[PDB]
Amino acid sequence: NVKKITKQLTLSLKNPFIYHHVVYGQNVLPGLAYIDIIYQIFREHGFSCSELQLRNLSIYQPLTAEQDAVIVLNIQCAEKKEGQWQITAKGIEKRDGKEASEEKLYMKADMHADSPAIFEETLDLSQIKASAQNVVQLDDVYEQCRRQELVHSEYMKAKGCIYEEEDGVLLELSLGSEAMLHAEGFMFHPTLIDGSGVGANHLLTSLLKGEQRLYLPLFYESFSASALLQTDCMTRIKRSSVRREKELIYVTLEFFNASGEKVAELKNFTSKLV
Repeated sequence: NVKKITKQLTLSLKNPFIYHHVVYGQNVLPGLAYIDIIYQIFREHGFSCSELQLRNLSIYQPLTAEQDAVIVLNIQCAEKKEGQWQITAKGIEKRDGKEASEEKLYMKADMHADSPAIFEETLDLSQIKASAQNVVQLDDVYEQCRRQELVHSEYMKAKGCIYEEEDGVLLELSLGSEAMLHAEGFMFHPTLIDGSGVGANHLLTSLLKGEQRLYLPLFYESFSASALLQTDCMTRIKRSSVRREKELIYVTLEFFNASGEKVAELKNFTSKLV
């Protein structure tokens, strides 16, 4: 029924992800929020998350807003071949200040309607905790972010802790009380997904060789999901998936429900040094 889907978003400091996510003092839509954005759009046209695979998402620049400026973000999904959409998100900044500015490319991606997303992997969660060598509370990791001038507050700060071992990390993530109140309308909650990125970056620390400049999202190879991630998740990051190559870091995020079943994966989440 759809060949061309468009959605216009008005992004400003009224948006709680932008207001509560500050990078080198600028309010920024977390790049990991695009997953929710895109899956909302297809859902509105009848697609279940399990029908789709998001592929080759690229971020061209951060989506930033200051003061009262509004970014009017036009998302077009165009069905190039059957079950294959090219997505582009381009925005114009409206203010006063000075009125509408020139159109900028923020993100592009592909969405494939082929293939149902199914996962067989399960985990014995308690076991994994019991075998943990150290537990890091997540507030302490957000403490470190703030020292590197990345500041999540309130709605944007996940709750939980990181279970560390030689082989990887397990992130026990849930919404804070303010975001929890509104979790029901999300598909892949940006706080859960961003928090998982923050956990990944904590496992990358040794490979970072003391570097303090932030790494922002650049590229996602794929995202696939058999169920929504709304209130909580268990995220595993395997050391074998994480690497640094000069200016670029790579990780693979595996999402599990509270019962331990694998329900999503972000493969080769790539970020780039600022």
